[PDB]
Amino acid sequence: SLAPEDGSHRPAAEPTPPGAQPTAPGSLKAPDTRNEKLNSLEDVRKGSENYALTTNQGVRIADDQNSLRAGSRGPTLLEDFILREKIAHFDHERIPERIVHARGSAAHGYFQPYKSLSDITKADFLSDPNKITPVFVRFSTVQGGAGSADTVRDIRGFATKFYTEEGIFDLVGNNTPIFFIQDAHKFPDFVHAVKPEPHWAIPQGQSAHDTFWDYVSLQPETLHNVMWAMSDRGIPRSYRTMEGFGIHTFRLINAEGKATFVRFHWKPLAGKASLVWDEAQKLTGRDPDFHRRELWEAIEAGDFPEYELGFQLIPEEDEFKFDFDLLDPTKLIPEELVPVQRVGKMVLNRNPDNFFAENEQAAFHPGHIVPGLDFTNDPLLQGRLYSYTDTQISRLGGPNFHEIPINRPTCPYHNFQRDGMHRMGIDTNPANYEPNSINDNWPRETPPGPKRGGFESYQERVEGNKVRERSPSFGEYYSHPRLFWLSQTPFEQRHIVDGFSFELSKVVRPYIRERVVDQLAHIDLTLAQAVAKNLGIELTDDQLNITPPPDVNGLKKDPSLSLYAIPDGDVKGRVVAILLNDEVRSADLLAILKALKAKGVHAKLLYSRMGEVTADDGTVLPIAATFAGAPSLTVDAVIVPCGNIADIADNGDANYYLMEAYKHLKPIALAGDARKFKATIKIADQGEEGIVEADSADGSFMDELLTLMAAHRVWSRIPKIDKIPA
Amino acid sequence: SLAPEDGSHRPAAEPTPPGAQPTAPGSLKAPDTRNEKLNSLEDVRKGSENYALTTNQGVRIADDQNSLRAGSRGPTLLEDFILREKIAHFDHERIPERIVHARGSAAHGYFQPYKSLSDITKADFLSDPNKITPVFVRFSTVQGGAGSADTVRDIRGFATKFYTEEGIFDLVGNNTPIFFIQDAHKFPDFVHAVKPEPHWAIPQGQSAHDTFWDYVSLQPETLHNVMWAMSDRGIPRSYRTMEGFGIHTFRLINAEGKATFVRFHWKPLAGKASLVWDEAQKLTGRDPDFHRRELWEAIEAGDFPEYELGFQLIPEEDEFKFDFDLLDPTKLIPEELVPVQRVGKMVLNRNPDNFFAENEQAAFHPGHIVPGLDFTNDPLLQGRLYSYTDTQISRLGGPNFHEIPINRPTCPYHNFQRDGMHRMGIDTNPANYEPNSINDNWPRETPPGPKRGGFESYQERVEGNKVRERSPSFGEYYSHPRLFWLSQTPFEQRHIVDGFSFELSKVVRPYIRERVVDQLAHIDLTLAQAVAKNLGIELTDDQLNITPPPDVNGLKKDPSLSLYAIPDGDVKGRVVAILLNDEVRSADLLAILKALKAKGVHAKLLYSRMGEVTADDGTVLPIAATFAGAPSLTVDAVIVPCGNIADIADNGDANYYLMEAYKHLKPIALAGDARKFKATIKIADQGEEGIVEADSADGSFMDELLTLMAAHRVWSRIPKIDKIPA
Ligand code: HEM
Ligand code: HEM
Repeated sequence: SLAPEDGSHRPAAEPTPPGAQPTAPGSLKAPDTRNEKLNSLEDVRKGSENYALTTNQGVRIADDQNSLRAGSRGPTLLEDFILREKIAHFDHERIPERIVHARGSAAHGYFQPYKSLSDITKADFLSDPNKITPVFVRFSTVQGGAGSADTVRDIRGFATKFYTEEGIFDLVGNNTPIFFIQDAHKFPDFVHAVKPEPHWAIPQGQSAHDTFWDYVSLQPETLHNVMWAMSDRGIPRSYRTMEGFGIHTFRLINAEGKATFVRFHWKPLAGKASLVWDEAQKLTGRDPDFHRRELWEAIEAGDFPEYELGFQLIPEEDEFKFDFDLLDPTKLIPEELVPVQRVGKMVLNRNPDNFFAENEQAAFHPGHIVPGLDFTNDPLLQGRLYSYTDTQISRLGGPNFHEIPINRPTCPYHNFQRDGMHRMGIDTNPANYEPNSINDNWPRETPPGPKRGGFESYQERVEGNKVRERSPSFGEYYSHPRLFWLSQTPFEQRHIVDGFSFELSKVVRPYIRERVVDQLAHIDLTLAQAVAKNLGIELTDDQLNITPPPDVNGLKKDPSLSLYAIPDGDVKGRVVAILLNDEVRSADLLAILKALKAKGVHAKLLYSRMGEVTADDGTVLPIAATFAGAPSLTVDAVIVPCGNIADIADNGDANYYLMEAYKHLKPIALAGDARKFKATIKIADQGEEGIVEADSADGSFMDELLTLMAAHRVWSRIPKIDKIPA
Repeated sequence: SLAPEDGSHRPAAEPTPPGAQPTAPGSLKAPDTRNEKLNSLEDVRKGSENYALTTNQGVRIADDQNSLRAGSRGPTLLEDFILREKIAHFDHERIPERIVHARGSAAHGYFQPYKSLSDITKADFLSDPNKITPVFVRFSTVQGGAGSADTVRDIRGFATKFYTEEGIFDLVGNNTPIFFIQDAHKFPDFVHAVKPEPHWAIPQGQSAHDTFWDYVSLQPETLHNVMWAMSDRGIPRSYRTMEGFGIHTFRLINAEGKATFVRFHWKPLAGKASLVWDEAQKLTGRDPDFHRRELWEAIEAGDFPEYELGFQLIPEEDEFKFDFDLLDPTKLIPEELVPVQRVGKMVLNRNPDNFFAENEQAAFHPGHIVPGLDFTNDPLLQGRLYSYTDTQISRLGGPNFHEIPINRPTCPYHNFQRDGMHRMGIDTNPANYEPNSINDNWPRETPPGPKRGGFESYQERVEGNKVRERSPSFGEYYSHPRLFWLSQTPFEQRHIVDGFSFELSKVVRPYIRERVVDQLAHIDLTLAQAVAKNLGIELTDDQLNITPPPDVNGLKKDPSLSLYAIPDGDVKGRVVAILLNDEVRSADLLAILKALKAKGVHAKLLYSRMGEVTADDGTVLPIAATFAGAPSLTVDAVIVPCGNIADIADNGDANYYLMEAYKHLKPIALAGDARKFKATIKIADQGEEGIVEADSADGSFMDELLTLMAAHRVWSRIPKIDKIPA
């Protein structure tokens, strides 16, 4: 026995707040959390306690510390079959990462609709409010490798596998409502442009390099999703606090055969929230696993990620009623024109057991639809349908990837396909072809119908010649970027200007910067001028005279495009740092922890060393991390309770911790003699909105802090932060 | 006509300093730098200019912007074989990364010995000072993925493929002289323990987590290489400023058949230099590609990485004359006991053309030796011999990986091996077996001999029973950790204590931290007390009374084990940030820039925006980056010239630039009114060692700065920095 006698090696199998217990595989942390898919994986879960160590052939091993050798200082012998199996398996551990979205984090959960949608769709998972569909969801960045950092500036993926009773449906979306390009033929060009450059394989996780901006300057259709990327949408706080979108128009098909166009939305019930760029960039260094960690720890705490599925629905007869093409995936459908109808709720409530087996090997593909859905001719969706099956057979080693446990349907699947590498299913059917008489033609085709029917495509009319040509209706590139720009708050605009300015400053060939600023002048002259000033570029008179693009169907703005213009804050699952001293005022700590607990906000107790400190009343406080070990970047607000403030008053790291949190617009709360830290961040005696201060930490102090936290950041401080050296 | 008319898109094909021109493929940047391997790759180099765009079957493409569809808003057709080939290739771009050392950066170069070594080895590449051997070198970290960050705390790999006239020799070493474990059977255990933990796949690029320190606390053989990783050896400034080691004792065999034991070394001719931890961790966020970038741009500037190969040589009769076993890879051979004899010089002077083709697909394996070398029974080396071929056939898709152009020998290769995936060579031999008469038995075996002979193993005597048993001679774990600790300067010892303290602070189970501190108490009580103090742990009286381990062969230190105890600084290829203002004193800038140029030190001119500023006298100064764009993390020293200081005096980024550089112990030089920045970093009016200050940048100001730069960092400043909020 190498475990400690006290049992402290094993985390409690109950919900616990971040940092309170070591994290664990999902089935051991939350063994009572079940759904049909989770249960179905029991055939392949493998335990360990009380079992002997063996080879993969079942032979017990006596000595797992040594190779077999001729004498104990002799050569290793070829007959050591136990060493060679162990080292061969290790030698073959890695598989290819995904070509894009290689970096991602996943969890299990469940979905149910609010009401039956049978009037618009015959899909079975949308038919009954009390029929629950398991899901597995992977969130991702796009450009970086599987070992890249989480809080980069990038688009994020949001892929949901729904294990329905009529097949797997994969809704493979991103966190912005449009993509960069119009036709899948260009996907390798765009991805190669954004990815590390091919001579030296730099930069990882960043679009701030010449080839990406070269492509953008030469392909104005990219500008819309570039605007989203350069805004704070490119730097979410958490995968719990971003939107999701399917991007393409799809179809819903009901039992009477009617097609309705649909775009898919996920609304985060925790609200929309993003980092600021200096925080995000520094956090890729202090904790490159911040989003993976925060997601796993939110589910271990019971702060399950919840999202509302929503549909924008457009009747068939209204296909051409907008000033943009519904099938153009560089155009969004403004919610002021077509509202999102609430459809159902998805809750992620258990982490996987083994990241490689369940997350790395999962395969999501947007051609996996079910009866009641269909595609459209969007030319980027069309080409996606070829790529996901093709790449998943390369990455997962052959055509039986649907038999890898995470990807298996929970509903029946039977057909005449056979063989392939690592075939697990042993078919007993005498026939491997149809039509057959020798098995009375089973398994059999099923006619389409209202429920449980075979799939039939909606009989869309196709009229045209065989052409490689872009629809002229797709040839407008600046109106949607402008609508997005005008819908942002002033601080969000400033952050967009700063994102383009920072990125193009890293473009070494100056003419590319100039060409991008010329594109920006076709969107908005105020944006283009503000970027140009930061680049040392002066717009020409012709640039100053470019006519702005038209409004989008009369809209001058749509506030649903902003992260912050409409309040939607939720503090449950956020975290505060509490900076301890060696004689903390216990009464402050009581009041602080009670008010945080009432709102579901977690706390991390920090100090200048690890171990414990004792409060004024004898209470022994364990320290979660040092001020340098868990920087302000990792929390949403900072509280300094009273005590022996002289202990930490001259500590550089405690002072910096407040300066960094202040620069990054976080609420700060100072009780009693902790108000002496007002001098590090230059707060006048009268106080400042976003700094909470009082003689002690009481009801009123904590309510004011929590109100600031519900607004996420203190935007009004922005003019005060350029002078702080942090 | 998408290129600019001024031709500024294309970098000059001449050596240029970092940042001055976009980087490019080696054969375009330095077409006239040649060696036999680089010439032999011409058969597969593919150009582009003036050629038509084609499918891989040579069919010209007319429209690479669109898929083929029935109507320009219609569905994509299956007959579009141009789209399908392009998206199929994209879908299968990735291959598995290396199981370990997945993150690496490589270059081409050449090796020449200083004199013939025919007395001690018949290896042909060491036989003649005029014999030049091409090399390809890959430097790497160990734990993180290919998309992880460069300036992590980790061991570094240093692998050299020598393309000799008698076969490929791969010298596959690391940047510390020992490894963590003694027997290859344990390598999957140790690697699994340091790699991201299996439930959640965190943390990337870090050993600061519970499973690593759990394994270390239960396997004290790891403590010697852990000491090296916790020292600043774990965070090199550049691959140019670290040492290399083969680790194992190997053999040299001369023409008379005499075996000499050898351990291999590489000495960096640029000196040894490392970062400090807060700088390295931050730099993983601000530039995760910093080491890859620095190596590439050193080569493009002519600052070619140079290393001296050196041998520690032990006669066969002296195998048992040390307190440690020569075959134990957790033990070093102190240079005070066995000096390194200089053997030759390697210069890396050309970057690859295509990172994937040449770096990602390169395969190095320490079983690739040539006649004149041999192995020993080191039980870690013996198990490596199985792993490398096994893993490379999985990673590179089959057993013909030696036909991938970068891995091909430059000498002849002919045998009776056939077929396999991806077979390039078309064999015309009538026979595919020997002995044969049908091809007169060619190709033929060759007897061993002094030159151009066949390989024969040295006939070492083996005697013992078949056992899975560790040699008792390997059962000593604390003397070499202690020798290392006692050989470090006081500031190096502080940084070791801070490394263990930071890492064990991130171990969530406190009993593991206690167990590690108990192991430190077996190495050195001062080390163990200082780490325990930072963890809030008190040593027991039993721990206070553990007797230290013995000295190693009478040594109580060996200064060659320190980075800094013996000055070896070289400033060429280093870089200085120059913080501009909008009216710089041009005389200061003339003096600063030409002084740096004379010593081969590069400069980056920084400001608060991109573009230009104008000096007092009209000189137009182009700006390389903003203060936030190119943080002090990325430079070795900071110079602030006189001029209009009020322009930048209240710029929080300019101030913080100097605070970060000051905290990280970098030299800082302030001319004229730039001395007003003394107050930002709290420098006495009377000044302090490490801050250069004068009325102007003339006289001795640049010599004083350059002297500071040759000592790397200002260690005496360490007690001054805990107080600084930065
Ligand atoms: C609306 C535009 C797109 C969206 C929203 C989208 C979204 C995503 C997401 C979220 C993933 C990762 C799924 C996971 O977590 O495993 C992914 C993977 C992938 N995507 Fe797409 N993507 C789009 C366009 C395309 C296009 C145009 C192509 C190629 C024609 C493509 C090819 C791929 C490939 C090859 C993978 C890797 C899939 C795997 O290995 O399993 N994507 N995409
Ligand atoms: C002295 C101890 C060792 C040193 C110095 C060492 C050094 C290295 C280096 C430098 C690389 C990267 C080569 C490159 O740049 O591609 C590498 C890769 C590798 N090492 Fe070792 N290694 C050690 C021990 C081991 C052991 C004990 C095993 C297994 C028994 C092992 C298995 C591997 C594997 C599987 C790879 C990836 C090779 C590839 O995919 O091409 N290593 N090692």
